[PDB]
Amino acid sequence: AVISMKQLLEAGVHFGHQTRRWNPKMKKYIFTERNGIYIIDLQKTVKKVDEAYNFLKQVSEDGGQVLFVGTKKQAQESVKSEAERAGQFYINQRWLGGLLTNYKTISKRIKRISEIEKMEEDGLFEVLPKKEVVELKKEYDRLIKFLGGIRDMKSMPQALFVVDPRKERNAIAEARKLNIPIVGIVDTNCDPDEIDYVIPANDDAIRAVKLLTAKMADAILEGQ
RNA sequence: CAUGGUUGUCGUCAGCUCGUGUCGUGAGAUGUUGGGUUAAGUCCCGCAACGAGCGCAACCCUUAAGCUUAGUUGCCAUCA
Repeated sequence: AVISMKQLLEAGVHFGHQTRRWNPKMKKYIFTERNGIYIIDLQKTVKKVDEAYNFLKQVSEDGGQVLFVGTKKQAQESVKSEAERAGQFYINQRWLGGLLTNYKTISKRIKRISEIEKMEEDGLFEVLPKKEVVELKKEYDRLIKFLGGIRDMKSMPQALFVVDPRKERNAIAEARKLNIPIVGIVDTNCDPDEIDYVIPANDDAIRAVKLLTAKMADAILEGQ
């Protein structure tokens, strides 16, 4: 559950953002400033972390899944790797506006993937007009790009893991509309009230994203 | 100038809309905007939009060249 402090300042977790870009609601979680950068208090960080850790093992033991998001490029592979580690579902590309609120139309497109995998094996990708061969292939690749990691999600996820709340604000709006708890990693200049389980950690360092989402992946691993 | 049916017209112009979702107290908006491109909301990239339908293509006829079948009532090369 707890992460050693040195594992954080080695991962750049203490790093925040410039004083220029600062949300004054982070003043509770900020510990002084270095080189004009608001250094997050690692103690507070760890504390908050080991509390979304117990909530997440609760979700995995109940049977719920966590929708990993983090379309940000620095979080892209970190989200993908640790979600499949836990058998959860991840988002790595453009968050489809209304994939949770408008699941009615998204459900057909999600099942379209498994449907598109079907015509290949039932033989109508073998008999096809020349342009339709690539046309239906193009429809596949678009869908794999977005609904690649959530193709097995059937209903609304019982939990959602946001890497950067400010970046993927479109996802948080859907979650709050359907009462979906969010575990989020806030660096600075982010709203700590738009999410419920707050991780005060750096959001740009490549290893910092990996280290915290792995512990959150460890949370599910100790629940299933 | 009660109408069915049929027709011109803008104009073969490329637009016209819908479902679910989202924003807006509301009329309304989005998608149908932006970066390019096309004869074409034609197509791509992105984007609170995700998908559709009537539209535009294509599909259908004729034409332009070729190959099989066919030899009359078509044709006339090898020959009289």
